[PDB]
Amino acid sequence: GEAPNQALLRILKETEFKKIKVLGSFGTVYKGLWIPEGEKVKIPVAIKEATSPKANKEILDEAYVMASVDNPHVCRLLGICLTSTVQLITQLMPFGCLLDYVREHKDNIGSQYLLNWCVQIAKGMNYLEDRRLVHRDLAARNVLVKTPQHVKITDFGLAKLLGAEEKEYHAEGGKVPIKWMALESILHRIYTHQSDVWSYGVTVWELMTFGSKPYDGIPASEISSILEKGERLPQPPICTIDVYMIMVKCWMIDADSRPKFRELIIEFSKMARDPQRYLVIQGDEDMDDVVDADEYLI
Amino acid sequence: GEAPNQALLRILKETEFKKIKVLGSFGTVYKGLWIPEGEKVKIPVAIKEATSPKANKEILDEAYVMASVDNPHVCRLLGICLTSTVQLITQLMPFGCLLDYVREHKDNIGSQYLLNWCVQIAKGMNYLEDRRLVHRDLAARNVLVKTPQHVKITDFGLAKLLGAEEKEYHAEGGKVPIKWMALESILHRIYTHQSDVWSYGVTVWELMTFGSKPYDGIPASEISSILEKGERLPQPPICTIDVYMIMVKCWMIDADSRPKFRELIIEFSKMARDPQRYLVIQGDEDMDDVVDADEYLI
Ligand SMILES: Nc1ncnc2c1ncn2[C@@H]1O[C@H](COP(=O)(O)OP(=O)(O)NP(=O)(O)O)[C@@H](O)[C@H]1O
Ligand SMILES: Nc1ncnc2c1ncn2[C@@H]1O[C@H](COP(=O)(O)OP(=O)(O)NP(=O)(O)O)[C@@H](O)[C@H]1O
Repeated sequence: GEAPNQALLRILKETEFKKIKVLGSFGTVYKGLWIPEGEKVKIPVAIKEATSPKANKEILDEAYVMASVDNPHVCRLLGICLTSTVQLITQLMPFGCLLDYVREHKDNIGSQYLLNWCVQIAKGMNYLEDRRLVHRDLAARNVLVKTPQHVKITDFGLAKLLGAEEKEYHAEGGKVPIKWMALESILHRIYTHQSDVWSYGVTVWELMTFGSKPYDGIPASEISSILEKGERLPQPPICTIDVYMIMVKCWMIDADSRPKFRELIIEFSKMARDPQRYLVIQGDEDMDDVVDADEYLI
Repeated sequence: GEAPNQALLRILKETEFKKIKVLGSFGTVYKGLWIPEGEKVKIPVAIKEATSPKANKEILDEAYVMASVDNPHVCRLLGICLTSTVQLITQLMPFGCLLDYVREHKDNIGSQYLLNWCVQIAKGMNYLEDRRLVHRDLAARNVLVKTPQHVKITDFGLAKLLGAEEKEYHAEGGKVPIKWMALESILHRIYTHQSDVWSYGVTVWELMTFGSKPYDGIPASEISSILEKGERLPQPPICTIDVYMIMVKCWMIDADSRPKFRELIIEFSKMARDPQRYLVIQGDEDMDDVVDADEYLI
């Protein structure tokens, strides 16, 4: 069939960590510290906390996905705590979602950064493709910032692990973010790693325009029509044709004609060696026991 | 028994790469470029080239090991070329072995670096332990420098993959580097991940003393005696007792009493957040298509 998922799901004791402040508000997210008992470490973590049998089902499914992945560019799940309300414990990503971050720092974001992020995101997604996993919701809002030099992919709430020989995923009805979806996805609810590539393309466009909304002001209703007309998102001001060309390819109607994440890594990597050649931006240039989750291993 | 090693051994065509200059001279090592055909990439690589049926056996065994590992802190094997003489193609590590590198740059090596290297090396070794692999030859001469901020473990010429339930490796006779070996290894040719920890300890000492030779001038003959006497390598000048304490533990006679690599990561990681507190050092502060192997994936 396929390989045995021997990932480990760690169950955390509530006494083991303390919420410190609120981060957001669905359920409710906190920043806090996890202190495994008897190890002298403190780990900055994000804690996500009515009780719907359906809602629990979803969060548990997400936990399942996150627990099955391990990559420097994908969010790491530390554990779950099974209190009346289930809590997801993940690594704390200090600078929040990348979409809010390019918006809030446009005047300090250089080409070196933009290209590095495009590279890391492709590495993340290429890893996911290796693990035969399709994200289905890749977008700037779904990439968190550990540091300005290190981003990771998140929000596995829609991800699907393709079965043994299943190569497309056929969803059957849902509330999906249409502006980041491939055309096959919109017309036939078919999802693929290549479908992901399309969203990667739109994601890159969000970064290149410092946070602009795709098809701003265009009802999702018609988005589908537009794409068939042969239309696409416009070339961002800072983008040399080289970069834009890559986006446009991520948006070919023939999915097999789009590039592979492993190719996206090489291309954006090359451009990252000489940033200024590919992106033209104005003026380019107690806690003694705190340990980052990236250094805390089982 | 255990999991199926589905790693991929890539066989490279000789036409596909060119040696550019000599790096060292056993057989002979070169720096060159690998250009997969039809991909527009050029990859800086190291090429290692009488023909002894025994010698081939060894290099092939090494290739086997290197092809089975994948970690940011372990050397990556790109492929082998089966010409009259077998050639190993690995990623080019520009700054050479770390032992030569701390020697050649003592006056520019700060605590931030030393501690980061101790961290990366522990991550490498912890990864190897996860892969049930025992290195048996960890030492500063066996760590290469990709950049001053990124080192990787190498030389798998002695490594052993422990069998299904085999937990010690019992070698049967060899030319082994005694000054980096655990006491059980010297007296009983027994090797363990914990045995590796001992060598990690000596390795760290080499870094902390900027390249000094362990037990300088003491015949390997007696090394064994000394250790039983309760003696060990001396505390390096720059080492706060905190750091030295860690080395000393890597050298406990009871192997299970030594720390685990995953613990070594946490400890040196913590110290890396405030370097100056743990190490006291004087004055602490064409090729358009070139792609680093770390960005070239299958
Ligand atoms: N690990 C984390 N570290 C720091 N911030 C996080 C982390 N996880 C989530 N956040 C932020 O917490 C807030 C809510 O996150 P999330 O659970 O994705 O809800 P959302 O995407 O903002 N809205 P919704 O999709 O309706 O639940 C957002 O600011 C997230 O970016
Ligand atoms: N991938 C590499 N990149 C750069 N330098 C390398 C690489 N691999 C090996 N070298 C260097 O090439 C020279 C020989 O390497 P190696 O094959 O380990 O022989 P050695 O350890 O120096 N001597 P020996 O153990 O007797 O073969 C040394 O300077 C190595 O550090």
